[PDB]
Amino acid sequence: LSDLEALRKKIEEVGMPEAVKTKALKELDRLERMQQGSPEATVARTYLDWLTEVPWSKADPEVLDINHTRQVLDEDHYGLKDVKERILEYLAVRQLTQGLDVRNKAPILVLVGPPGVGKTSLGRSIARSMNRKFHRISLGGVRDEAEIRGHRRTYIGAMPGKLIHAMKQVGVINPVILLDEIDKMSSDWRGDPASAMLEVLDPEQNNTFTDHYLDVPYDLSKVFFITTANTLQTIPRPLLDRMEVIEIPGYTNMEKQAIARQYLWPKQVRESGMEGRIEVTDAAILRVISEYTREAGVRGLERELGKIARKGAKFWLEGAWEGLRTIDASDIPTYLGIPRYRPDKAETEPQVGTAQGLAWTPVGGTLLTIEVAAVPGSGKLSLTGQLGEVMKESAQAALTYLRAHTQDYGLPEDFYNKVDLHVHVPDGATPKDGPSAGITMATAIASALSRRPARMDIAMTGEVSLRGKVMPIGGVKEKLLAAHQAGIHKIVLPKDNEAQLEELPKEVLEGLEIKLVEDVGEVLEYLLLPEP
Amino acid sequence: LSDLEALRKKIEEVGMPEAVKTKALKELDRLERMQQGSPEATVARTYLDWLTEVPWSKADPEVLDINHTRQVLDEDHYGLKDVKERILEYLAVRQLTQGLDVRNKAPILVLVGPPGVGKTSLGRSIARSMNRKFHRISLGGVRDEAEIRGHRRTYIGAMPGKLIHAMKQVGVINPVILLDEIDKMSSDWRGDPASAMLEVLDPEQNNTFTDHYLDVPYDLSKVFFITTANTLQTIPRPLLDRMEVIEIPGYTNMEKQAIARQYLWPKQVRESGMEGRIEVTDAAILRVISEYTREAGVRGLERELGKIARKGAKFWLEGAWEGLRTIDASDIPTYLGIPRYRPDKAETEPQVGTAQGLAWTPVGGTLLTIEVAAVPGSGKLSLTGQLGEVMKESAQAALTYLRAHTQDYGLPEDFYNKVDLHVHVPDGATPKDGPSAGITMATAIASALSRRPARMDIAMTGEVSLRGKVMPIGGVKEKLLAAHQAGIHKIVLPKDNEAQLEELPKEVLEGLEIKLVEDVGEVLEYLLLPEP
Ligand SMILES: Nc1ncnc2c1ncn2[C@@H]1O[C@H](COP(=O)(O)OP(=O)(O)O)[C@@H](O)[C@H]1O
Repeated sequence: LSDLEALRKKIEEVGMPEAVKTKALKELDRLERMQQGSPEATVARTYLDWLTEVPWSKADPEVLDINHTRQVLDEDHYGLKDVKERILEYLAVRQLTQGLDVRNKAPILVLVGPPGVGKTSLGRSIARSMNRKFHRISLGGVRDEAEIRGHRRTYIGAMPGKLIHAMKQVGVINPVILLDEIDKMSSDWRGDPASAMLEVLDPEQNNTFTDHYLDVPYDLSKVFFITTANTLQTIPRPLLDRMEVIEIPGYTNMEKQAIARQYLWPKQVRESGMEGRIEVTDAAILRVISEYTREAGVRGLERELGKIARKGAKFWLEGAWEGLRTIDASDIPTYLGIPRYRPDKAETEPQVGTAQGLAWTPVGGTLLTIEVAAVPGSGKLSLTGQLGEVMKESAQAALTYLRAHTQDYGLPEDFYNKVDLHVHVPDGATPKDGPSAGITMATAIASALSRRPARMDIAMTGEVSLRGKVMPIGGVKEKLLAAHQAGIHKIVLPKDNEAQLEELPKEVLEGLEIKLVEDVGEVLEYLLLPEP
Repeated sequence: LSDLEALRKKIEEVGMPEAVKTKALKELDRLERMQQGSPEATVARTYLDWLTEVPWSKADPEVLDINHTRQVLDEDHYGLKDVKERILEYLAVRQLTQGLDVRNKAPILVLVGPPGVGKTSLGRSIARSMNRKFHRISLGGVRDEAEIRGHRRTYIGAMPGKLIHAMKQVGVINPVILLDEIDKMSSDWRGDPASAMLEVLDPEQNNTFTDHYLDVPYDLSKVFFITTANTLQTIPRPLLDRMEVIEIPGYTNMEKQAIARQYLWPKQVRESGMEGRIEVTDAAILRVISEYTREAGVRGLERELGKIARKGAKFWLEGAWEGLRTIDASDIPTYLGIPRYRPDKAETEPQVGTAQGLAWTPVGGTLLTIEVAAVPGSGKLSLTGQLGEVMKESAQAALTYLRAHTQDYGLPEDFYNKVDLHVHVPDGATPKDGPSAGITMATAIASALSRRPARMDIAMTGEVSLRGKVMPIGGVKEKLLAAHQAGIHKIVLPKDNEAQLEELPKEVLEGLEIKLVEDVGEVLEYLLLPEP
């Protein structure tokens, strides 16, 4: 058949390394036989063709100016203005490398947070600065060690791997390969998939990687590696090491507006066809964020502005009555549709014994509207919502703290023998480890016992102390972003976290009011309209 | 067939016993047809890889010296002088035996200690001592009995256990193999992999060690073993015999400075790419240690010093401003984050109703900030923290002591019928079982009932009696080190442990000022000094 001759002519001209030349000889030996009566060799032909187009002795060196590299990364989907410094930190590390040559010998980089952020655009900016050919292969669709490796040409089911797929359509021997959804691979075949992942991620062992489908070494040392994380608590332990975690949660109103004005909306109208006949203002984006998408990231905003751009394209195609289409938070029902959420979510007829608190999930922050039913009984505790045991410990701690004050809060003679508690949480299984809303449901119980109207729009995070203290907590930036996105402008935090606030985005501080407390007494006094 | 030729020679020059030569020749016939002719060809090739690439009859020169190893322990590490002596004991015992004498009933080392306290480093120092190759193999994350061994050698697609590949890595029969994290071995399969590790970790049976993948009982008699274990409680009893425990608790603050100055700081400086143009004062080292790390050892220190090196890569890369830049304690947050830990615990401003306990949690030493409350009720004790009932017993013992000693603490003569005690313990459970914090709870309850603040700068440990007589407690060194790593240098100890003040090195008693007590009266005299 002409296939053998074509493959021989494709192999015999490309300059190839000796071991890979011998592997090409092996594959050419396989394809000696018929390629039409047995399709088990056609996939070998596809693998060879992907291997033929692998670049060799041709690479794009990075720009040696770290300052110019930062200048190029300044267009990485706007980043966060506080996460880019660690990226360019690793880049500067890559400017005084070990042995004065291109090699990692260290954790490379990672993006942790909600999937809606611009994970791919930042890697594209990295490639643009470094001049290498960007490419990505998603590992979320890979659940077995058979799509980064293969299945040797001796039985049916030898589909090509994703590694050579990235190696195929690339012009540089050292590309940047992005691996999204790294926290969903389980054990299905050939043991733990993370073992091969850590074998690849090694800067010295990647060159010594022999797949299930390959029998010779393959050059991967200089190839830059990059991954993306969604939930840090699900990634396998052999993947938590040799990995510099860069916390990149969602964006504020101002960050999202800048992304839309610089990266999102022009690209969306690129995807929708024509340009110069639509316009999106800051007020429209703010209203959409505050009324249509409360999640974290811009992918939902990507879809929304894509819908708006497609609509405007249809309006222009059906008749150009206006030079450009503008949205000013008044004609948005035609552009997008009926609103789904409620602006100012705290404006839900504030009841007597309910409080609101932050609970930053890795997919997006939420407000915990925990209600406490202080029915007059003889002392009971009904804890619903599937809440963790630490949440119950925090609840009992709040109970005894409220016990510590008899008549200060206008409480009755007793409630341990007179009040039955039925505490409900919108989702008790809080992904945030430890007590995330202990002070919140403490305030809820106090309101249910004092029986006075409570303040809304103040979302909280932290825990209580039996003598009236609050301890500092980690991940305050993510919860502050959750409050900013969820229409919350007042946040109560412990004093001890304030020293950590000098490394936060200025837009978060501008958009939020922070009133610090040291004791549960203050946070209880400032959340009920009357002190008693 | 070139592959068949290569496999045939690989059989030839490698010297296996004729019992294995029989298997080699019995697998020779399985390669009488090409790869696609039968999948048995691929599994035969894989088995030949697992057999004739694993070394046979090859041994590195064993070193049999015993003060040279003292130098090596001093060359690489700053010096333990407690663990080092016991390693000398084991090595000397191995030296006087292990010739032609079948006396190998000796236990295999287990280096029980928190993560990053000098175990793998100690392992590689030991390996260099006898000129043996080191291959860490982390067993953490293994729950399958057949992950240690192989599987059926009847189909292609399966790999042997960790041992076969791990010793395939080395080219000699006798490398040091540091088994790791043996405590997290769970049984999520048929039986417990504890026996699958006992068959290899005992010299009398692993000399004929058998795995599923291989059909020959391999000889592991000559292979040194050494096992890391963050926990001793969860080590299986079948794997607890023939075990000698070499405790390695955490380091000390001045030892931390010394290890940073001697090896850690130069290590990370050459790691980043810097070669002697950065100066770091000891004050900056201590600031890093006591403000940015609370883990026992150097792992956190390794990360922080890597951060220092990378920010130095910043501030020397863009120009050689200075020949030797000096970092004091003032500019350490210019290179790092905000100080996330306090300098010293003396600034705690003693709180009314809390006591500072001591324990050795197998992830690293830590305080037990046990807190309690005094609500006016009818008299009832409530444990909170999901600890054992033994802590409730200790609390009741302390309550009885106060009842018998009410004249000494100003309480009303009858409080057992008026106060309800909520003993909130922060952690879920403590490893150092029993009333290992009995005097801590005595202090906490005494402070709560009397409303007298307790000094939150003195870390303590010791049991109590129902009449009140503190008792000896095991692991006094553990409690002292846990107190030291909390920035605490004043410790209350039971006077019956006065014998446990000389066996400890002077490398631990630097700033710790032990104030021994024999009765609860003295330990409550040290703390409940203020009376507002
Ligand atoms: N004397 C020492 N004390 C503490 N750490 C040391 C010492 N010497 C070297 N180290 C470093 O500590 C690191 C941690 O190793 P080790 O604690 O032995 O293993 P693990 O981190 O698994 O407990 C090693 O990489 C080593 O470079």
